[PDB]
Amino acid sequence: YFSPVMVLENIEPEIVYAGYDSSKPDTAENLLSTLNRLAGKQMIQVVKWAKVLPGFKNLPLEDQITLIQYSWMSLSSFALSWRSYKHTNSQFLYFAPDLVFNEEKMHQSAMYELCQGMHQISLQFVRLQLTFEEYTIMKVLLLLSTIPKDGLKSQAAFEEMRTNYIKELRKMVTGQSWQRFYQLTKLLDSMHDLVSDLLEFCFYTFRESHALKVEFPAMLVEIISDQLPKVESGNAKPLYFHRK
Ligand SMILES: COC(=O)[C@@H]1CC2=CC(=O)CC[C@]2(C)[C@@]23O[C@@H]2C[C@@]2(C)[C@@H](CC[C@@]24CCC(=O)O4)[C@H]13
Repeated sequence: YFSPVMVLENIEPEIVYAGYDSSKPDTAENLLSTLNRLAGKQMIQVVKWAKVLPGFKNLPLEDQITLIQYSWMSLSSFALSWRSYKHTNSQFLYFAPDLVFNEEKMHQSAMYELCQGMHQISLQFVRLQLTFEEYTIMKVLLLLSTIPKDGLKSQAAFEEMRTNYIKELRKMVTGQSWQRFYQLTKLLDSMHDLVSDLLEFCFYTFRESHALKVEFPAMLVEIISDQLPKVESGNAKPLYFHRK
């Protein structure tokens, strides 16, 4: 099918600034609009990364779009946990160098509980001493973790790619290694529940954005308008390593 982990380490997207205006009041609307703007900028980086991801090009365009749209909150939250771990030892939420959340910002954002939920994942990175090589493979697995309930256009092509990256994770964890592999698959599975709550809040603010004064960039409007009716109608199928 394929040293893909070496390629993953090298294609990691660069630093994305939030463009946070600290001279503006820290209302929920101002913080959430900055977070949405940062998400749009990161989503362009996700598309550029995916294009050069080994095996991703073999999937038809429709499937590439489906995977990117279904997984955007997963990839985004996992990278946030990584940045938080690497740059603050998971003491804060490192959204961007110019936007680091402390307790004050967690409360002001009107997402305190969702923020604490995120902080728990970054705290697991500390507990496990997650490595950069493990992180990069796991991020690919999150891109491939949610599919249509009736499957993709080229389901066989997708399963081959996913299976091959799971094999890369197993080779990477290796004096006993099975223990580590299951610790990593348990972490990946726990992302689906967190992502459900994050999407619930995102969908809510999207449905009445002006009413709440929350701004969405064009990129997020497009993704969310497509994703929201699919997720809410049960057309999304989260893939679990270990059925709950
Ligand atoms: C703790 O929340 C988050 O951090 C997640 C993950 C994430 C990490 C990043 O590093 C980029 C930003 C995103 C995508 C995100 O902050 C934006 C704003 C999102 C889309 C939010 C879930 C709900 C919200 C709030 C307001 C809205 O409309 O939806 C995301």
